This record gives sequence, structure tokens and C-alpha cells, in this order.
Amino acid sequence: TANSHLGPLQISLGRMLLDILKFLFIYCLVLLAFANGLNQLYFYYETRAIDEPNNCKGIRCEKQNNAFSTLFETLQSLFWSVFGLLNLYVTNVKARHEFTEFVGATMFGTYNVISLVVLLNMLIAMMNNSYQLIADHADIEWKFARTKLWMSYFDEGGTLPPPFNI
Amino acid sequence: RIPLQIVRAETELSAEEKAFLNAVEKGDYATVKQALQEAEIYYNVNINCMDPLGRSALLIAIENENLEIMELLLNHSVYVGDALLYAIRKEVVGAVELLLSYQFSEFTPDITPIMLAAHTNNYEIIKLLVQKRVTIPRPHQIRCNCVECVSSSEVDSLRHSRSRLNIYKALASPSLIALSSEDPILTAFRLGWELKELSKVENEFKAEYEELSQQCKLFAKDLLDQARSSRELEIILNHRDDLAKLKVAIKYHQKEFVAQPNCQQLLATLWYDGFPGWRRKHWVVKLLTCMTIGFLFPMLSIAYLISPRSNLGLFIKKPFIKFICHTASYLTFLFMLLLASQHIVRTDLHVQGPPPTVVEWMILPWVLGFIWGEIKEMWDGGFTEYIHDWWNLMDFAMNSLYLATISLKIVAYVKYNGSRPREEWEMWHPTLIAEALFAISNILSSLRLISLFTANSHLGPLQISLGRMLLDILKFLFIYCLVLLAFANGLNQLYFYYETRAIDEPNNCKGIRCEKQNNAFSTLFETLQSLFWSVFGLLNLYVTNVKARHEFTEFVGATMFGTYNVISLVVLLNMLIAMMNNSYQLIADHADIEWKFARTKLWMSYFDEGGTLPPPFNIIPDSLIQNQHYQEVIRNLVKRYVAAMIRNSKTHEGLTEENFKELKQDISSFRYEVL
Amino acid sequence: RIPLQIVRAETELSAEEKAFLNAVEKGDYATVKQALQEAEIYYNVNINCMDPLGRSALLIAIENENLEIMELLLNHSVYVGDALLYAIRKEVVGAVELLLSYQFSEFTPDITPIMLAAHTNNYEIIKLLVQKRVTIPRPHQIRCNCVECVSSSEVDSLRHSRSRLNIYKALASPSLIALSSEDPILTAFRLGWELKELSKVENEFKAEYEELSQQCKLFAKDLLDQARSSRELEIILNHRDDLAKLKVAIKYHQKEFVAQPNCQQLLATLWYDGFPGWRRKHWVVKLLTCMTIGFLFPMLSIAYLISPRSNLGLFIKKPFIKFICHTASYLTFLFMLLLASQHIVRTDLHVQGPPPTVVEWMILPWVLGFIWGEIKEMWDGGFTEYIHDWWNLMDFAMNSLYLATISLKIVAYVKYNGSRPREEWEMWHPTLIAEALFAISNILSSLRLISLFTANSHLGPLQISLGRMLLDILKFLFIYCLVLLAFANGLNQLYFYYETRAIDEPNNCKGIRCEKQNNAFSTLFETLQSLFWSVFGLLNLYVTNVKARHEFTEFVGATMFGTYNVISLVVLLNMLIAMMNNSYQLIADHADIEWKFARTKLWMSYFDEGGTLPPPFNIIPDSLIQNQHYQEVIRNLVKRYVAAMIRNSKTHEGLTEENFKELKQDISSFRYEVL
Amino acid sequence: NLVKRYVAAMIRNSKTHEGLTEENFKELKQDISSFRYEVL
Amino acid sequence: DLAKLKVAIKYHQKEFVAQPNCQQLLATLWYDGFPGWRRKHWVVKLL
Ligand SMILES: CC(C)CCC[C@@H](C)[C@H]1CC[C@H]2[C@@H]3CC=C4C[C@@H](OC(=O)CCC(=O)O)CC[C@]4(C)[C@H]3CC[C@]12C
Ligand SMILES: CC(C)CCC[C@@H](C)[C@H]1CC[C@H]2[C@@H]3CC=C4C[C@@H](OC(=O)CCC(=O)O)CC[C@]4(C)[C@H]3CC[C@]12C
Ligand SMILES: CC(C)CCC[C@@H](C)[C@H]1CC[C@H]2[C@@H]3CC=C4C[C@@H](OC(=O)CCC(=O)O)CC[C@]4(C)[C@H]3CC[C@]12C
Ligand SMILES: [Ca+2]
Ligand SMILES: [Ca+2]
Ligand SMILES: [Zn+2]
Ligand SMILES: [Zn+2]
Repeated sequence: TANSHLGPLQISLGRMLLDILKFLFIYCLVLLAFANGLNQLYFYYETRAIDEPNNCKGIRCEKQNNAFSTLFETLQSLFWSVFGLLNLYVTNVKARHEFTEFVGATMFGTYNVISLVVLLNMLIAMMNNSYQLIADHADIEWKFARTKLWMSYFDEGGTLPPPFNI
Repeated sequence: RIPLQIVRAETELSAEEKAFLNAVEKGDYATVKQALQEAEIYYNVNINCMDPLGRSALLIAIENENLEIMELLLNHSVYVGDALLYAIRKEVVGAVELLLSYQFSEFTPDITPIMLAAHTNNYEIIKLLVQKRVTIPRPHQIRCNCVECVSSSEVDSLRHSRSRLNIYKALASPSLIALSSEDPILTAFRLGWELKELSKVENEFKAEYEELSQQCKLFAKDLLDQARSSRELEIILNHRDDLAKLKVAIKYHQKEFVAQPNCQQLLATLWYDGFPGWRRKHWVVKLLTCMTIGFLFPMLSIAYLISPRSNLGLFIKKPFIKFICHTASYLTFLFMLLLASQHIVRTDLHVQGPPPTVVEWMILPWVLGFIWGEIKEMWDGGFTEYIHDWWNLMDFAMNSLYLATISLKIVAYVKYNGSRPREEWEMWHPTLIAEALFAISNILSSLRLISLFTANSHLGPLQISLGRMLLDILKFLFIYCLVLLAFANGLNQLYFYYETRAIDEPNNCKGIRCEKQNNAFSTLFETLQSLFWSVFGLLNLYVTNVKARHEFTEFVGATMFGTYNVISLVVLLNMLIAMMNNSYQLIADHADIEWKFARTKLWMSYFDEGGTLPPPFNIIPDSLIQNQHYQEVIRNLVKRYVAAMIRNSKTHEGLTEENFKELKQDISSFRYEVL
Repeated sequence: RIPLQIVRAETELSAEEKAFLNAVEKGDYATVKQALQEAEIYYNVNINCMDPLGRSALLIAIENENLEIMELLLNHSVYVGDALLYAIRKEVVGAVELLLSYQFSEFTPDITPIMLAAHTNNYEIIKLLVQKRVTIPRPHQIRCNCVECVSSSEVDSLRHSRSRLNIYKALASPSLIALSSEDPILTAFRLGWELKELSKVENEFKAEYEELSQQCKLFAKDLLDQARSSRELEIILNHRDDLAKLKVAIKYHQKEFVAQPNCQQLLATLWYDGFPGWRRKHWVVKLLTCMTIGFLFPMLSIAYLISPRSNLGLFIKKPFIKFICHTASYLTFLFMLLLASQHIVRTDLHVQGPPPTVVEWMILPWVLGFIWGEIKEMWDGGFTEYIHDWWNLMDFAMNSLYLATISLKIVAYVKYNGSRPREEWEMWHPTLIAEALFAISNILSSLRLISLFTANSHLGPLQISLGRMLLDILKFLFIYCLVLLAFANGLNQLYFYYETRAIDEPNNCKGIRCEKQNNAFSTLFETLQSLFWSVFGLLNLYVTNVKARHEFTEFVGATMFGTYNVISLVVLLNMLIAMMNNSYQLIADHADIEWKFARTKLWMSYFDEGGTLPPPFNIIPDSLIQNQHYQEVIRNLVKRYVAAMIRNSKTHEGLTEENFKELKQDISSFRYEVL
Repeated sequence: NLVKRYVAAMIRNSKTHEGLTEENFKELKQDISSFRYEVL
Repeated sequence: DLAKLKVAIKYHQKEFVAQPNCQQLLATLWYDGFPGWRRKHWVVKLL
């Protein structure tokens, strides 16, 4: 805030943070719904770490497995699928249950569409709308913030820096 | 180098006619008199002479708003046809009264003086005309096949449409409505609805009908803002042709009427029945009261069942308490659904037909209550209204899935008796199908919780805006689907010659859901799935390679895939983003009105006494005086609105013109007195 | 329940003073006379009485623009102080002439009549004042340490700043400039430059100085638009204090002056020297002429070297031909660079110090020509201007890389003699370093081709807009770098305990550029690289796992990585997109002016006769009469501009006030004549 | 001082075309009526 | 010492605080030991 070029930008970003927090609620509700559904579908096919290669279990292994066996793991998998770090073979069970595998794949695809095609674009649109209004009064807010920052060094209390103030 | 001439020459009048027109325009009470005498005697002047710009002497006098010359000409029997319309358009009460006291035109031949006055919206001239027992034609139904309508549409469609539009524009006049209607609010509601419905049948003249409907809605609202007392507001809102007028306004989509601050205060007072000074409390104590009232939902309900007249039994009849209890019940149902898929309560995954567990036994009554409530609401309240909600579709799908799950479980329990390894079950085992349907219904039931966002001041408008953008998302889906189908057809045609069996693949896995993806374009279904999954980057690049060394075919397939990727990810998504931004820009203006309309609709569903108990517990087995009061209040509101609009009509241009005319009249009078 | 009173009471005047003020306001040539007589004799009235709203009788008369009372009061010796300023502000020439004929204020005590007239921009009053030999103070340099400036800034900074702003606002008046300057265009250029430079030193009053500079630029442009002949335009543009005035305008950043249509036509006529009717031809034939002229670039240059006076040798002296030849030469150089890295011309990749190949031998003269041209341009044309281009930086980097490559090749050839397998060479082999530098310089030289886009009507504005957004991209880079450093520090601190040697890893590969990524967070450099590459999704999720079973540490690392991913990819990029949109919205308005300024700057570099030959071939070894003409044209332009502005000054409010005052005067005269 | 300056500035800003036109029209009407009465 | 300015800050008077005359006074107080700070070049200020 002490700089003439970065201060207004920082104020604007801090002003948009609240609306980011607003979208977080809807995203969390959608995530919880789909996690509940996927865990309910897939909890019958849990496997122990002994039978997996390298004795590794979860989605942080080189060969991802047991992605939807527990609610916590399902939440983590659905979070990491936002950035594309979950592979497509995690929807396959060891047995040949093609109906179950297809239903799980359709659930995953619907979640991907809803999360990555709709919600993010709506977030971008309302970010643009918020910034349009915020950009008008950037100077006044930045100068108010800089005045508040300056006034904290006028008084004579706490003159010494923390290494020397004890 | 070509000269300019006059092609459509106008037949000029003689010097006598030019002098007469000049004298009439300038103003000479004696020169015009002697000119009329000369026209009478020697016929030197035509009494019906016309300006080349279609402006007779009477029209010149009318535009000069001097009444002496007009009265003299009327006494001299000049052609007076189509002059009352000019007087009305100029909005001169004295001249209108004068003509009412007894070729080329600027008005279409279907326009009447009353219709023209209504188009102008001048209360003084409309009242003067209506005082003489005038009438206005009323048009036929929107979809009418009568011979007269068919013949009129078959002879002159332009004339027919113009006449209909003129009649509706006259009927939609606020001053005419206030003067001639006994229920102006109801008339405005119905007229706005009819104009809105007509705008989509006459698609060519859509904007005119839209503006007329907006005018009617604005008139109704502005009439509502003239209430000065809670008693007057209650008289207006409770008038039955308990809040009958508010229900009618909701039915007719009067969002600005419903979202007015005086109505919202009354609705909030009704909503917070048992919490006087609710907005006085702190958010922390309000939150804690919410939690405590929520936890006591099993009680307050048994109390209502065993003693409705008791002090405890009358608590659940309040709307806010009822809403909190229903929300707590739904949250409990969702918590049990969460408990269903855990290790604590469900074990022994090896039985073919399993008896229901304790969690499923607990779940069943909630499902029965949901189905019973849906059926009861659909019966009592209107069948055609039940489908115009877009949430009842989700309710229907969820309940159908639950019913199918229960039926499949019963069928499996009846048919199968024993145990068998799950790995050797068939593809279409009833237990597997029931599990899949249960999971899908769980997803839907969890997603239902969105509709409770409209009750909050921060999430409601956002939810309304997203629901408004969904339609344009649906619009883009069509183009995307067509492009996807085209490219899938091409890729499948290219690659269908190189299909391989699952035996020769590693792990005996075939498709793109294997660890090593293969046969991505061997069938149309698989090609569609692959092209769908390539949108998110989950398809690898080696799927375009065939086992043989056909480099031309592999390159053509890779180029097809690259062109599809470019078109889908570089063009269509960015266009979607752009039009999302454009839609949100317009949507953000009216978010408050739409959110308040939605919240009013949500609140009004808890006012009635039907369906008080939540689903778990709901399966256990004078007029004349009111008319006079309404008429008095309507009189007061109309008088106040007319006075306010008249005082608002004072404008600089009108005041300057009036002062100039008055100064000219006084100067002329003083000059005449001096002379 | 507290009463309202008057706290800052005003000392009222007596009934005599109130009556005198009422008579003065109403207007009574005799009543005011007898009141002044009474004040003279009995002292019943104060001649210096003041309205409670600081409005003396003279001020009332001035606001009433009646001169008889003012003349009588002046004859009666009333306090006349600070009345000329009110007359000037009201802009009444008759009253201004009257006062020029011989406490509380609304004006700051530093304001002079000439400064106030200049603030008003009234030509008639400014001329009247300047006719009486008035002066205006001139301020000190922008950065001045003289004692008088230091003392003034140390006593009253508010007064000092207000006085400086008032002086500059007076000096920036178009009417004052036109009246008192002999070179209004040059004066406007210099004043706009000074105000623009001052706006960033007085950062508090930035907008005022910006508006003053914009006013000066607008005045200069509008003066230019008053030319009626090509001879007048050439006289204006070629005036030397060959296009000296245009070069000065370019130096002072006068974009609206340069982009005016009359100037652009002259520049285009100069640019298309050898193609009369170039815009008459079809785009196909123009394109074919471009290709043929491009292919003949080796000729037209040898012809210019061996016979400058010949018909063939004079062709390359035209600007468009010179531009085409330079472009063709650069394209040939780039084609040879492309040929350098092919299988046809380069073989035997096993020699330590290799002699230069034929392609490198051909490449060397182009590099020598580029360096020689850069040095020659930097010497001849100004050293400080050479750095304000932002393309000369790319030129310098590219030529430095080429020089380093040549030096390293020579050093390697001298030092090494023999052959050795490339797999056992050291890390810092001179041949390897030279190859890397050559590749980087190839990238830079290929990227240089962007600067030719400004010559096209479709790509130029787009290139200007992108170059305008680059600065705000640079602004976001800082915040991104800080966040990246914070998270890299945290992750390296968490994970530095689990480093492993390359021996124990498969294939003896260590880092994230291996097929199995490992040691992603073992060092700070590797952590920075991993966090950079995770922006594009090229880092796998198993890099957060340690070889031991430390689940708490692995979970903490995964949560750190997830938080970084959310912050970087969900928040910062979307904010960047939003502010990109906001910047482009404002940039898109003035794209044409900026593009035409850039194209003019590009065109003007080919007009001079220095550096005619392309780099491959450029290493082979009266004043008084002009002043009178300019003065005459300036007289004509100033007269036309003043007349146009005066005719534009006719406004409805002014005309209405003038007509009202004239009618009042005539009515009063007629009433007096009757009486 | 500040209140006096602010009030004077706002009063001088209150001068508007509509108000000035209405005032001039009323004053002209009054003067015309006075002249007519004097003549009569 | 700037009691009224502190009250204005407490009451969120952003337009009052950001006025140019107040900002000049605040800058004068802020640059106590560097008279003519804005006169210097950015390089020497940085050093
Ligand atoms: C992106 C990387 C390089 C960050 C490295 C961390 C630090 C070296 C940076 C981070 C934030 C920087 C600060 C950001 C802003 C300012 C205010 C700045 O004050 C002004 O610019 C005063 C003049 C004006 O108002 O323009 C003085 C440097 C300082 C403290 C900077 C000092 C260096 C800091 C601490
Ligand atoms: C994102 C995760 C935590 C969702 C978890 C599911 C439930 C715990 C949430 C989802 C939606 C929530 C509801 C959303 C909105 C409201 C309205 C709210 O009413 C008000 O805010 C009234 C006062 C006002 O108008 O501001 C009362 C809580 C309630 C029912 C919430 C109760 C808790 C619910 C059911
Ligand atoms: C995208 C690929 C094909 C680039 C290949 C590199 C070159 C073949 C291109 C890159 C930029 C091009 C230049 C961009 C713009 C111009 C200006 C252009 O001039 C006009 O258009 C003048 C008429 C007008 O003002 O519209 C003449 C061609 C030229 C030099 C182009 C010549 C061909 C160049 C060097
Ligand atoms: Ca329902
Ligand atoms: Ca250069
Ligand atoms: Zn009909
Ligand atoms: Zn000085």
C-alpha cells in the first residue's frame, strides 16, 4: 500500500476476495452432493493396501486406486479433479461390473461438466462485473489505506524494531 | 453536369389565396373579416384554400391558439373536418372546447378523438371527451377464427394490425384507466398480462406491446406507492374480488408491485409472528435461537399431534418455526443418507438378496412422507401450476428413483435366496441396479438443498442470477452437440477398420477407461465418449496410432483430432465466456426485484395451514362494506396520484410557452386599449 | 426534543440600510439619488453598507448589469475595491469598460484581473485588458532550490501551490496564447509538455495539470484544422524555427496533431513517391508488385553502389522501395537461419572444434552489417533517444549474443584440435555454450519481425493494444512472484529432510524432468521449478510422497500443494483476466490515433538519405521571407479559429438572457418616454 | 469563514436557466402590468 | 496531535481524508528528514 503502482491493485484484489468467498459456498454444496453419491456407489469394492502394488493405497500413489472407497478420499479426489490430476481408470472396479462402471463414469462426467464448464465461467463473469465497479474508486480507497498506514508510525510508541524492542 | 429541377410540382394558389393565408397567419381580426366578405361576394378567395404544406387557415389558427379567428371561421362555415384531432394533439383545452361547442391528413383514418386523447394521456381532455358519452371498440381474442377477423386479415393486414395496436395503445392509458375503471389495479394486472401474451403472437410488433405492458405495470406500482397508512395498505392488499390481491399479483407476475417496501414490511411482520423485534437482536443470539429451535423439531410436532390447542402445540403454526422445523427434518434425512454408506452400519457385502438394514428401515418413512406430501400438494393447489416450478421435476425424478429402488430390492429378495461371489454375478443383477439407482437418488436429494438459498440476503440474488444464465448455457449446448456429432462420425468412419478384441489387449481390458487406452474410435459410442473426455484433457495422444504402420491414416486421424481440439477449446468456450459476461451484465441490474419476488413466493407457501407437519410425521393419520372501503381508498389513491402527476407535468418548455402566450395576449390587449 | 437556534449570528443592518439595498436592487434612478443625498447630509445611510450575504450595492448593480447606478455610485465615491473581478467573472464588457474608465470576498487574494480574464477565456475582455500594458508573473523551474522558492514552500505551501496552479491555468488559455504569442503552435507544444511533466511532480494536483495539457493539445490541433490549401499546409509543416515542425510535434508527443487527415495525406503523398495512384490499383496487382520488387533486392543495390545517378540507381532512394528492400533482406537472413539447422548443410556432429560451414560463412556478413548499422544509428541521431524505443534493447541483446557465439567458436577452434565422443564432453564445453547462445539469438531474431506489423491497416492497432497491455501483465507478475516465493520456502522447509541421491533412483535420473518424477522439493531451485511447472499441469501428484510412511508429513505437503494450486489457478488468473478486460475496454477507444502515430514514426525513418543500403551491402566501403509567410498564414488561421469559436459560443442561455435584458431595457425606455 | 464561503459559492451555483427565465418572465409581467395600470 | 483527522479515520470519511490539501500536510509530516524528496531522481532515492 506504500507504493503508487501496487497499492490500488492490492486494494482491488482484497475487495474481490469477499465475492470469491461467496462462490465457495455453492461449490462446497455441489462437491458434498457428488461425493456422497460416488462414495455410496463405490464403497462396496474397497481393497486392502496389501494387494496393491508397492503396498500403496489412495490417489497419491503412482497407480491411483481406491479413489471412492471412503468419504475423505472421495472429497480429495473430487477436489484434485478440478486441476486434472485424477486419471480416468479410477472408475473401474476389479470385477466386470460394466453397469456400475458406466454409472460411475457418468457421475464423474456430470460432476466435471458442472464444476468446470458452468461454475468457473460464472465466477469469471461476476469477477468482471465486480472489478468494473471497483475500478472507479480505487484512488480514494488506496489513499485512505496509505493514510492509515502512515499514521501508525507518527506516535512515539514502539519505535524500536522487534529484535531490539525486548 | 446535370441541372436540378422539381419533379413532383405542387399546384400553387393565386395571389389572393396567398394574401389570405398570410393575413390568417399574421393575425388581423379585421383584414381576415374583409377577406371573408370579399370571398363571399366576389369569390376572390377560396374559403377551403390549402397551404402547399397541407395547412388550412383553421389549422394555422389552431397552431396559433387564438380562438377569435377560429370562432369567426366557424361562423363563416369553413371546412372543419379533421381539426379536432389537431386541437387534441396540440393539447389546447380552450380550442378543444370551441370545436366541441359546434385529401391529405397527418392522421390515419382509423383514429378517433377519444383514442387520440388516450394516446396523449391528458386527463383534462380525456375527462372532457368522456363526459359526452363516447365509446371505444374492443378487439377479438388473441387466437380468433371468426369470419370477420379472417376477412379483415385477408383484405388489409397492415390496416388490421395498425388498428389493433391503436386500440390497445388507447386502452393502456393510465388516465383513461383511472377515469373509467372501478378496479384500476386489477385492470392494469389483466391488461399487462394480455399485452405480454400478445407480444409473442405479433412477433413483428413485439417492442410496442412490451412497452405497453411495462407501462401498465408501472401504473399499478405507482398507484400502490400512494398509501399513507397501514389500514389503507391492508384494505388494498386483502381485498377479495387472506392476501387475495397479493396472490393475484403473484399469479400475474407483478414483480415491482410485490417488491415495493410497504408490502415487504407487511410480509415481514406476518413472517416473524412469534419474534417481535427480531431485527433488534444480535446475529449471534439469532443464530443460537435458530439452532435450539432446530434441535427440538421431533417435539413441537408430537405436541401438535396430541394437543393442537395447547401452548406448546400452537408454536409450530408460526411460519418461521415451520420453516426451521422442515429444514431440520430434511437435514436429518440427509444425515441418515450419509450414514447409509459407512462401515459402521453396513456389512456382509456377499448376500444376493439382503434384508433391509436398520438405516434403510429408518429411511423408508421419510420417503413415504415425501411421496405423500408431493401427491397431496399436487392434488390440492392445481395440477397445471405444479409443473411450472422446475423443482417439482427434481422431486418427481427423486421419488421415482426411490420407488424403483424399493421395487427392485423387493424383487431381488423374493427371487434370490442364498449367497454367491459378487465377481460372478451377471451384469443386470437387481441388487446392482438398485444400488446404482439409490446412489443417483442420493445425488439428487443432496442437490435439492439449493432452493433454501433464496431465504438468505447474500446467497439468494446470486442463485437467481445463476438460474437466469442456465438458459443460455442450454442454448450453447446445441451447437456443441452438432459439432461433436460431426467429428465423431468422421473419426469413427476413419478408424472403424482397425478394431481389436479384448483378448489381445493387456489385462484383457478394452476401451479408454483402462490404464493403457485403446480402441478409442472403434465404435460410435466409444468415439463420442472419447471426444467428450478430451475436453478435460483425459485422453492420451497415442490413441490415434494403429498397430500397423499406416502413417497416412495416422496423420489424418491426428489432424482430425487436432482440428476438433482447436474448434472446441479455443473458439467455442471463449465465445461462451463472452456471452456469459454479456448476459450477467444485464442480469445484475434487476437482481433485487427478482430475489424479493422469489423470497415472497417462498414465504407465502408457509402461511397456509395445510401440510404443517414435516414428512416424517405427516403420514400418521360481509362483501358490500368491504367494497365501499375499497372504493373510498381507491378514490383517495387516484386523487393523490393524479395531483402528483399534474404537479410533475410542470416543465420548462410548457411554462415558457404559456408565459410567452400570456405576455403576447396582454401586450395585444394593452395595444388595443391604447389604440 | 431540543430547539434549533442560530449560532453564528450575522450583525443585521438598520432599516435605512435595508431600504437603501432594496432600492438599489429594485432599480430607482431617483430614489437611490435622494438616498445618497440623505447619506451625505444626515449620514442616515452607510455608503459602504454590506448585504449579510456579502453583496454591496455596487455588486448588486453589477449583477443587474445596469450602468447608470454604477456610474452614479462611482461619482459618489463608494468603495470600489474588488469589483472589477466580479465584472470580469460576469463577463460584461460594458461594465468592465466602465470600471476601467475610473473583509469577505469570493476570490483568493492572489488573483489579478488579467489572470481572471484568462481563466474565463473571453477574447474581447482579454484584448481590452492587454491593450493597457498588463503583465503576468512567470514561475520558477519544476525542480528549483532558490531561497525564495524554499522560503515560500516553508511558510505557506497551500498558498504557494494555489498560486502556481493559478498562474499556469492563466498561461494555458487559448485566447491569451493567440493574442500574445508569435508562434502559438510551438507555444502550445512546449506548454503541454511542461504541464505533463509537472503533473507527476505535483502528484496531488495531477488531474488539473493533465486537463491543462489536454487543453493545450486540443488548441494546437484545432488551429491546425483551419488550413484551406496545400500551400498553407506545407508552409505550416515545413517551418524551421525537411518537416521540422512535424519532427518537433513527434518529439513532443502530439498524437492528435500528427493523426489529423490533412497531415496524413501529405505523409502518404511523400511515402508513395514512385507509385502515383497506388490506391487506384487492385490488391492483387499491388501484391504482385510487392513480390517482384522484393525479389530484385540484390539488384537496385549494386546499381546504387556503381551508379547512383543512373535511372536504375535512383529507384532505391524512394521510401516504399527502401522499406520493401530492407524487409526482403531480413527475410533472406531468416531463411538462411532456417537453413542452418537442417540435414542438408550440416553434418559430422563429432568434431570438437569445427571450422565454419558454408551457411555460417554466408551468415557472418549479415551479422556484421547489423552491428555496423546499430552503431552508426546510435552515433548519428542521439544517444539518449536510442534507448527510448524498447526495440533497440532486443537489437542489443541479439547482437551481443551473436558476438559471444563468434568469440566462443573462435576460442574453441583455437584451443581444441581432434575428435572425442560428444557423450563424454564436459558440461561447460565452448561448443555447447556457443550452440545454446546461437539458438537463443535465433529465437530473438525471429521474434524481431513483430515491428513490421504497424505498416498494415489490420494488424497494427492490434499490436499497439497488446503492447499497451504488457505493462499491466508486468504489474501482476510481482504479486505472483511473491506468492511463489512464500510457498516455495514453506515446501522446501518441509521436504528438505528426505533428499535422495541419483544412484538409488531408476535410470540414475534425479529431478522432475525424468520419466518418474522425484526430489521435487529437495532444493529451493527445484521447488521453484516444480511450482512453476504446476501452473500448466505438468507435475504429477505422487511427488508429495516420501519413501517412509510419514502420513502426517505427506498430508501436510499435499495440503500445502493444494492451497498453492487453488490460490494460483482459481484466484490470481481470474483477477488477471478481469483487469485485462478492464484495460482493453479503455485502450480500444484511442487505437486509431496511437496506430497512426506509430506508423508516422515508422515512415519518417525512411525519408532521410542515411542508411539507404540494407545490412548485407552497407558494410562495403532565406529565413526572413519564410518568417513573413509563416506569420501571414498564422494570422489567417488565428482569425478563422477565433471567428469559428465566437460563432460556436452562441448558446440558448446566453441568447435568452440577452433578449430578456434588451426587452427590459426597451420596455423601460418606452415607459420613461410615455411618463 | 468556511461556512460563509460555502454558502456564497452554493448560492452563486444555484443560478440556473429555468429559475432565471421564470424570474425574468415574472418581473416583465409585473412591469408590464404596472405600466398598463399607469396608462389606464 | 491530529485529533480531527483521527476522528475522520474512525468514522470512515474516505473523501475527507483523500482531499489534496490534507494529503499535502500528511506528506510534509511523513517526509520529516528529507526536504525536497520529490525533487530527487528515482535512482538516488533508491540508493
Ligand atoms: C517479488 C519478490 C522480488 C519479492 C521480494 C520480497 C521483498 C524484497 C519485497 C516484497 C515487498 C517489497 C516492498 C513493497 C513496497 C515498498 C514501499 C516502497 O515505498 C515507496 O515506493 C514510496 C514512494 C511512493 O509512494 O511511490 C519502499 C519499498 C517497499 C517497502 C518494498 C521493499 C521490498 C519488499 C519488502
Ligand atoms: C456448504 C455446506 C456447509 C452445506 C451444508 C448443508 C446445510 C448445512 C446448509 C445448506 C443450505 C443451508 C441453508 C441456506 C439458507 C438458509 C436460510 C437462512 O435464513 C436466513 O438467513 C434468514 C435471515 C435473512 O433473511 O438474512 C437460515 C438457514 C438456512 C435454512 C441454511 C441452513 C443450513 C443449510 C441447509
Ligand atoms: C505468420 C507467418 C506466415 C509469418 C511469416 C513471416 C513473414 C513472411 C511475414 C511476417 C510479418 C510480415 C510483414 C507484416 C506487414 C507488412 C506490411 C505490409 O504493408 C502494407 O500492408 C501496406 C499497405 C497498408 O497500409 O495496408 C507489407 C508486407 C509486410 C512487410 C509483411 C511482409 C511479410 C512478413 C515479414
Ligand atoms: Ca415439491
Ligand atoms: Ca535498431
Ligand atoms: Zn374474431
Ligand atoms: Zn526558485
